[PDB]
Amino acid sequence: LTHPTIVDGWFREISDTMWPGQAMTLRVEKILHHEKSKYQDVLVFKSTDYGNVLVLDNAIQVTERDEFSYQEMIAHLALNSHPNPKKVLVIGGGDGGVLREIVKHDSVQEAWLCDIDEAVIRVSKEYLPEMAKSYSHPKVKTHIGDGFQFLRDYQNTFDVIITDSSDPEGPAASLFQQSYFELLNGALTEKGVISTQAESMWIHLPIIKELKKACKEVFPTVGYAYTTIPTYPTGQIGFMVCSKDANVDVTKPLRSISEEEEEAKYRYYNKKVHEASFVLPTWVAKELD
Amino acid sequence: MSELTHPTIVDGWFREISDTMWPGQAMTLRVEKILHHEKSKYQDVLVFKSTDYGNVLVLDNAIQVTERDEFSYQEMIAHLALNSHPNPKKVLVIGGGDGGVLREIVKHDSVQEAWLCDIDEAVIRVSKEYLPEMAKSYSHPKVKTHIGDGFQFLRDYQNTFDVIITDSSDPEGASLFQQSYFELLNGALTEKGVISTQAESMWIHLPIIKELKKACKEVFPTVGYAYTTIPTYPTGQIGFMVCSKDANVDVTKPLRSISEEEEEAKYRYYNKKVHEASFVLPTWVAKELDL
Repeated sequence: LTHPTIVDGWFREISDTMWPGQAMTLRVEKILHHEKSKYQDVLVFKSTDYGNVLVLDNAIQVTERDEFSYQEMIAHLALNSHPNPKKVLVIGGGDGGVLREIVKHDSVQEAWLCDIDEAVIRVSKEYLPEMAKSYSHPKVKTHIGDGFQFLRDYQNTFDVIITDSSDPEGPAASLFQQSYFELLNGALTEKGVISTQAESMWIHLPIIKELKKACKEVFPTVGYAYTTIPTYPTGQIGFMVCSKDANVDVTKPLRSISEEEEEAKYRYYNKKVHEASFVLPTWVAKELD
Repeated sequence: MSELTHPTIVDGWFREISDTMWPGQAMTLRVEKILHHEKSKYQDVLVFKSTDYGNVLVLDNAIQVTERDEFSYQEMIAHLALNSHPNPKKVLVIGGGDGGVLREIVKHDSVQEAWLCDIDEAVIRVSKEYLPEMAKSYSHPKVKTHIGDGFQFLRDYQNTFDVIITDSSDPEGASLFQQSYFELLNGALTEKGVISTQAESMWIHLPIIKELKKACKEVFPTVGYAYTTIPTYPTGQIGFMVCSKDANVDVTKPLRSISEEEEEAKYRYYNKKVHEASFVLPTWVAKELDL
């Protein structure tokens, strides 16, 4: 097989808008799958050093080697900021990774996925088995469809909502951030928590500042956290973590487990990392104050 | 060929490649113009203007600094060490040819002398021309430079330095970070002396970090591993060993600090909270480094 992103045995992800003037490249052992779904270009290749790689519309989504950092941080930052999460939703979690993290929490009764593209779920089951094993968990429920319409049908339903979806970055996304957070707010229960993929503070601090402002218009409790991902450009990405409960501090874990069971359950997240992930470099902290 | 050319730059992009040290991945930077290329007695020296990260210094095909993001490394390697000493007056940097670490060192009032020892005059000369916001430190009155190999320098200055920072063009790397290198540093330090050394990224070289930590613990009673994020380095980060000869200091929490207002005036990455956070490691790393 061939793919435009793969030349002379190396995958390259480039974006003049997302990451101006820098790229990430990964050595390709073999292309495993390429299809055009009803929604997007779907590429899977086996990399030589990071396991299988899922690429959607030419942007890396996960590699098997380092996916756990993102999945764990976006999920457990939010779940451990709710006193007793019973119904949880991930929007855009087709690869199964966030669902895998959700069902680690015993209190959870239902782990919902809302994703638009069945093709992503199908290829993740075949090529990302350590992520998509979550689909065999009894608590997992999958809705195929538009996330925005699901949220209207399920007002005051979810204790935690996780948006596992690239932060749109144009002037259109900028103006509609607040509208999207208000949509999430309506689907949350009274102390509901959200975590949303944001941006890397090294390259898009102005977008993060905008996201923080939009979040504060909707939620009384707003924080920005980040995690490191060696295959993502700049090497990290951030998350907005917000709660409808004015009384919670999302920057210190409301709930935690013993260090022994953290070591059995998590490879990146723990109660100390939870706090450290909101500790930002001086120039970022000052700009977001 | 009237235009400058370099094997690391293909079709207008610099590629950060090493089949040995980060196999199968390469960060790349778009090049505006190649500015300088020479071969010194010791290494290949390349400078280019990137389109989005300013000027870039590359040594033996490995990126060293870009003007846009160099402050993360320089601040963290310097201030993690300096703020772990109660009153550092004489400081040494080994291999800090770009001048960035010196620039951070001289921000501390207590420092009276900031020595640099580098083998390669070429790096200093090129840095003064192409990295002005780093090499401005060379004109600071506290700064003294010695051109030469750091072993003979350290052997000649025992019980002399309160802090020694090792900033080589690669984390060794010429991986002379055996226990004997740390013993040599131990002797050049004063009785509560502190070292910081470039280590490895925990995403790709955790077994080397564990070995480095064991070797440091053979020499120093107080040893910690911290990291910082660098958007143009492989994996986007690198770690540091921070050690003290004083068993009664905790390097993982800042012994000394300045007010938050002064921090915002002087530092762009480091601060007293980041100091503590930089030793908080992801679970798989922390578990392995406590083993």
